[PDB]
Amino acid sequence: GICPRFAHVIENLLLGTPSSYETSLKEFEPDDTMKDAGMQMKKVLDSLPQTTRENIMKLTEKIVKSPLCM
Amino acid sequence: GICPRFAHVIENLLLGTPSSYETSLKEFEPDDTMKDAGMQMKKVLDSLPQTTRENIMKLTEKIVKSPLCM
Repeated sequence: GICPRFAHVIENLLLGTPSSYETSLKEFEPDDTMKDAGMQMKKVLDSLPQTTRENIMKLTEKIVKSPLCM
Repeated sequence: GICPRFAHVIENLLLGTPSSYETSLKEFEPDDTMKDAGMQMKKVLDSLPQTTRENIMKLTEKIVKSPLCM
């Protein structure tokens, strides 16, 4: 379906704090550039309403649990 | 590593047009709400510089190809 650590990453991206996202990322030993790019992503996603991020999470689960991703 | 269709989705999200992202999504038969949420995501990611999106893509590949996602 989906790499468990990756899912954690996405969960923290959409619904968690920059803090927890940050910890999540460090597992993968990103370089400073990739880490910076990822925080730029977080900052902008955080502009979206809560409801919107919940629906993106729900959307993400529907993709990863599709017959198409089996 | 990663569901091939999902990866396509992400690729189109970060580096493609709203158009191609849109086609990509439809595979998964998203409802109108999930589709709307996903387009709201696209619109905001599109605010980020090209370079930034390239690095997020590179970051994404590093995650999916980690020993941790084996």
